[PDB]
Amino acid sequence: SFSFGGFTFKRTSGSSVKKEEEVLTGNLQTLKIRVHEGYEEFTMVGRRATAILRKATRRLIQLIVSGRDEQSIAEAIIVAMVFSQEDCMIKAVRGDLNFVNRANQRLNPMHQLLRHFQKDAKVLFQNWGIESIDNVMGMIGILPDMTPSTEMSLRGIRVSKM
Ligand SMILES: O=C(O)[C@H]1[C@H]2CC[C@H](CC2)[C@@H]1Nc1nc(-c2c[nH]c3ncc(F)cc23)ncc1F
Ligand SMILES: [Br-]
Ligand SMILES: [Br-]
Repeated sequence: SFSFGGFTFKRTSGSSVKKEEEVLTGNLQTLKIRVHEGYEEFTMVGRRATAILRKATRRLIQLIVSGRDEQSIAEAIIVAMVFSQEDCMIKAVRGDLNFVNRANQRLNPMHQLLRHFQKDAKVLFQNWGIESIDNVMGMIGILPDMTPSTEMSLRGIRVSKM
């Protein structure tokens, strides 16, 4: 078990190895991240949302989420998008150079990224991508404005209807 973003993560299948990599954020800062390489599935358990996250190397494959309300679901989706380590999430960082502003505090870069997007996820959601969805009974899309859609969704994301 490990906690991230206030969700308890448990790997339910697969495996990964860690490759240290320097990535360039949207505001041109460098982070040294432990990139997980391989196919994995995780459960995410929160107080107000639960999800199943299937991913590969720097790629969200599927996120199925259920939650108390749109804000709780969005909270789970932000964490999953950061945890994915996707390039479009890295490139969505904007604003003050506040990863650079911290030198000898030697903070965890994945925690820095999540804390950044917890301030304002609009650019993260607008740059993630949307796709057309199959009509799966009990499941619905969620758009970048966090409204439901039966026809389109944020890429790889589906909501299991309360
Ligand atoms: O510093 C780390 O590497 C920590 C922080 C940032 C993400 C996880 C939770 C906090 C990470 N811890 C763990 N990650 C992982 C892990 C497996 N696949 C992953 N893919 C992406 C990722 F991002 C983390 C992981 N497994 C065990 C862990 F214990
Ligand atoms: Br890291
Ligand atoms: Br469209």
